[PDB]
Amino acid sequence: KGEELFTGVVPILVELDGDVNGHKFSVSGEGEGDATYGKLTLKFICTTGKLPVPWPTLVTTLVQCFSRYPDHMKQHDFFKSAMPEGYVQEATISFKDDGNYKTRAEVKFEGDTLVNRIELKGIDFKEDGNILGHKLEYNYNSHNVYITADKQKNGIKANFKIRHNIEDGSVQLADHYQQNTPIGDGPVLLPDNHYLSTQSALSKDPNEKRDHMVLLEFVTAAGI
Ligand SMILES: [Mg+2]
Repeated sequence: KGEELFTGVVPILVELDGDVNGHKFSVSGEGEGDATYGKLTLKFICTTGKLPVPWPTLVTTLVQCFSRYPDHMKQHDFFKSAMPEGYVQEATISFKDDGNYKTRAEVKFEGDTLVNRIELKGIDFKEDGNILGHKLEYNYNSHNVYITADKQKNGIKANFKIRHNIEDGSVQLADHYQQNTPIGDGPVLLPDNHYLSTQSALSKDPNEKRDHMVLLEFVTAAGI
């Protein structure tokens, strides 16, 4: 039944409150998703001033229900199956040789809009490390998100490594460990092992003076 809510274009709202090494900030995002094509278009704004971390470090925190699941994999789409009541998504993002983010989000429908509400806490970042030193390029590599079922929580786990390009040609690794659990009492789809193939393009709105990020993303399920 939840997949029925995604056959057309769906408006998206994202609201994040963050604290990284005591630097407090908020981000508001608006856009739309079209799961038929695994396509997301979003604009995020830092509503509190300057973002204290690089925008690319927030991309995985800032709605995998818009993935394109091929018809032959439709029985493996947990994310849509949990809608409209939604799911809780928790992650730990470990930056190699640096600090970590812990996030908690609720993703659910509010009327006909898909909403992602997030709290992010970052600790033990190095002041002149790649994150607080803002040494990351404004770009995003393509990645696979590996999904496995968590039968005991009636949900799923996801594991992946993000490779963030550093301005000097090196790479900043970020290990991601995520868990999702449904909010409602109805049944959800528990998938076989598979992955999400993601591609993301970051840009700016040339008329915008606030600190912001324009994102175009494609997400396709595969491996089955
Ligand atoms: Mg390079």
